[PDB]
Amino acid sequence: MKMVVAVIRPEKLECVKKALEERGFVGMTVTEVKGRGEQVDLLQKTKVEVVVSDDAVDEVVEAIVSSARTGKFGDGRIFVIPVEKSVKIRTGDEEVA
Amino acid sequence: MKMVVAVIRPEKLECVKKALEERGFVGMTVTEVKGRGEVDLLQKTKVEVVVSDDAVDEVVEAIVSSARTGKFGDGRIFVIPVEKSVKIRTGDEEVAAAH
Amino acid sequence: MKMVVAVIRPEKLECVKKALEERGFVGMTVTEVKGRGEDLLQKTKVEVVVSDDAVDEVVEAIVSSARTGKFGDGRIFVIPVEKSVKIRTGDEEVAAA
Ligand SMILES: Nc1ncnc2c1ncn2[C@@H]1O[C@H](COP(=O)(O)OP(=O)(O)OP(=O)(O)O)[C@@H](O)[C@H]1O
Ligand SMILES: Nc1ncnc2c1ncn2[C@@H]1O[C@H](COP(=O)(O)OP(=O)(O)OP(=O)(O)O)[C@@H](O)[C@H]1O
Ligand SMILES: Nc1ncnc2c1ncn2[C@@H]1O[C@H](COP(=O)(O)OP(=O)(O)OP(=O)(O)O)[C@@H](O)[C@H]1O
Repeated sequence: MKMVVAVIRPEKLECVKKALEERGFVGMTVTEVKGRGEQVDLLQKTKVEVVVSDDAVDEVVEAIVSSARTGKFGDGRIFVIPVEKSVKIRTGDEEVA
Repeated sequence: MKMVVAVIRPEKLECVKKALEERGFVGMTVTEVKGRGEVDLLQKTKVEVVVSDDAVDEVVEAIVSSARTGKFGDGRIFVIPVEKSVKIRTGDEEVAAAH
Repeated sequence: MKMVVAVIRPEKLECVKKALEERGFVGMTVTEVKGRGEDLLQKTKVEVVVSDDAVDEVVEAIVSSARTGKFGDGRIFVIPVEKSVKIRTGDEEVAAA
């Protein structure tokens, strides 16, 4: 399992949500953040976290890249982090790699 | 070490906080988030606790029991590896086994 | 690649920002959080994704600029990052082998 962490322009949230939903990726956690790159320096950004299985990573990344890009500086970054265990609170069932 | 990341109902924060504290897990970082899985995005609470490998199951069980309602939307817990843990005050760094 | 996650006192943000910028680490994501250690108080989360060899330099920069010597100075967590993608170009940064 992997956690796909994307930091995008706030106005692109709806595009990213739809591009994900269309491909069958309905689960997500969204956080309001601030940041800067090689560009008051800290500007408003949006963080989208999606936990998926290993094989779905490239599809999720391609969905975010296509829906979040503008071609201008400040489009954002996607970070892929390993997830060793995923637990459903309701049932107590644990998904392990 | 591992980072236990739990996304819970905002009203369950006090239960989770109290449950973790009882078991000796006092250190935690809390973030106000939004999410979906099944208005669109709904208000949720993210609780992050960095613990040693052997304490993971106990931390997960503490969160599961205190955050549960039996209804859909109870939340998820994600376990992430932590390679280095640094205490700012002393500069002391905690590193995982082997090498 | 690694993600350096620092949880600091909110008043130390400008120090940390400057200390990282001086060393060439301009890219960062900041989140307003709450927490406790050894009663949930306002804290600042700073995330910086860097290459493996730059980790120690980044950690030392944060430690020196964020410390006060008093309890509540915070923690730095180092998390592995398998892939880093630039949304604008679609270019992927991975560790060779
Ligand atoms: N190394 C990094 N670590 C953590 N967050 C980062 C990093 N680099 C960028 N970010 C985050 O992604 C957001 C967008 O950064 P972005 O790199 O796209 O800006 P940039 O200066 O215009 O460069 P470019 O589009 O050419 O890569 C930042 O505001 C910040 O929140
Ligand atoms: N795959 C995922 N990646 C990231 N965050 C997720 C994912 N799945 C769920 N979440 C987060 O967890 C919260 C709860 O998700 P969900 O709607 O599936 O309810 P649940 O309690 O996890 O599961 P269930 O519907 O089976 O009871 C969401 O609002 C979202 O913040
Ligand atoms: N184990 C942990 N897991 C997650 N976040 C933590 C953890 N420990 C501390 N934090 C975060 O770092 C912040 C600062 O904690 P800190 O450790 O500096 O306080 P303290 O424990 O009272 O003092 P000290 O570490 O010097 O004994 C907390 O408010 C919380 O947001």
